[PDB]
Amino acid sequence: GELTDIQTFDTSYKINADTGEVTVVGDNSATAGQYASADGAKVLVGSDGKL
Amino acid sequence: GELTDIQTFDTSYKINADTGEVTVVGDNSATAGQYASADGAKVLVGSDGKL
Repeated sequence: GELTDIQTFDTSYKINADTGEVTVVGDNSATAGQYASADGAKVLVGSDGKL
Repeated sequence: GELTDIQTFDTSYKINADTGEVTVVGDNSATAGQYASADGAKVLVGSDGKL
């Protein structure tokens, strides 16, 4: 019954197995950047949130 | 009028020109905490650029 080519996100369905977003951590500061299409947007951990 | 043979320690006159100070880069803090003997002195950059 498992859809091989169809996955479900935390919200709905999509054909992506994993988002796999990449976050780069600044060495000189505790700030962690966003290494993706957002391209450096600051990442923060929310209440009961992964990132 | 300077001497290369005999140097002076931060608080004393030591012949050993190099001390090999050991600092640890505090992960998630981005602060080079001291490691050698001060053990967490929280090194700051001096006015001449040295640690």
